[PDB]
Amino acid sequence: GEAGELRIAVECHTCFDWLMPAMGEFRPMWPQVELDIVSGFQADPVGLLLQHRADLAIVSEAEKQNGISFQPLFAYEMVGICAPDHPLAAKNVWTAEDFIGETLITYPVPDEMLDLPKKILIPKNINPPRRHSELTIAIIQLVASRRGIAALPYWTVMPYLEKGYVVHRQITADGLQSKLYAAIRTEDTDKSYLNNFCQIIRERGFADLPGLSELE
Amino acid sequence: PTEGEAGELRIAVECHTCFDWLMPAMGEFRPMWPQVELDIVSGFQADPVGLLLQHRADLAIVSEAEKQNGISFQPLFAYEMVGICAPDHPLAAKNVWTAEDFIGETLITYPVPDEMLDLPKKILIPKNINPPRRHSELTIAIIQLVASRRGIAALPYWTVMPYLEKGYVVHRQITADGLQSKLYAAIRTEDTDKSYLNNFCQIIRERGFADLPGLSELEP
Repeated sequence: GEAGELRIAVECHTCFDWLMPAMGEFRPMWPQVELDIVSGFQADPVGLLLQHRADLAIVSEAEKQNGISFQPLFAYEMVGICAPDHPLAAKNVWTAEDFIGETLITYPVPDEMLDLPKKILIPKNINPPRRHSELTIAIIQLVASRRGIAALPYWTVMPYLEKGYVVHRQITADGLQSKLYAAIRTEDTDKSYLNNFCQIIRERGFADLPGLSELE
Repeated sequence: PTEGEAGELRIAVECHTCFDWLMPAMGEFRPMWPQVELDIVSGFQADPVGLLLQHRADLAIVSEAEKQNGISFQPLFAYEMVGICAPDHPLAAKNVWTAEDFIGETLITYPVPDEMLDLPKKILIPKNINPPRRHSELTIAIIQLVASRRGIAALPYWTVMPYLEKGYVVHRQITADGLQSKLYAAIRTEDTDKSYLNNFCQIIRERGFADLPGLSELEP
């Protein structure tokens, strides 16, 4: 691996759906860049960049920090999912208070990593009963079986609406939007391969995922 | 007037690849049995047969049909466990991988104990081979790590098949005799009369045999 390395730090589960084929396209284009995944810490991946433990990080915030540079990837809606005969299917928009009684199905990661609890529930002092799964396919089947509700990107939810497993609803009057960024060290802003990996993620996402919007 | 047949189908499963065929099997069963409450009982990282005895689950997906009292086994299907490496990797030169070929290499597996893994349990552990390990909850991440020469892995042939087409990995035979996984659906012996439990197993079989290549009938 003459060129060097691209150690990707990612703690976001849905990210893998577009990140894994992005790596698959990058690899033949840059065969001398050693690829790696630095995952499973359940903490902010920006720290790993500062610690030289990772070369690029997939992040939900472009929180200004010294020594690190942010590159916008894309934004998307976080939709609420319930079974078609669940009482919440009657509401077009789900308020924070609509989550009170319901079991929430999420990835086994802390609330700080989850957009819905962090941006909507925690500030409103709402902590609903939780159910966890490492797999999206298991989350959908649990939701469909009325074993709880979940918040997932619209693009992820899409194939399952067609199969009639779940219905999707707007989370909050303002909606719930996730913003995705690629973080690198400021000293690495000139590496073509790092910049080209981000353009691969963007071209692939915008062509494969519905409901994506440009990030300023 | 009746509404249909009521009941509970709490599925106990600790196997990761299983979810690929088990989740759409639930999706087909659901409209057929809308009165049967479905659930997934997982995470424990232990034998799901215990949960049946404890009335904590109604059906368990298992890799062995260990004759146990108060429990009945139903064969689902068998398949080959193939070794995967990057096309560049030195191991691509060998058609068959012996237990000794794993000695130096980093092994990429699901984050679970060796008891739940067919390759370590049936091949490595008995030969006293414990290679360096790398873990991932996701198959898609295992394949990308293997393709980037971060290690090697053992996965069902049916799971590996879409990735061979994309050129990410190459597949090789594990051992001269090969490595076969055997899948069973375990239920309580009292519940052998419940139609939906039996029908869920026939759904898993019809779906698997029509969607997964390289499956073989299991007996008895």
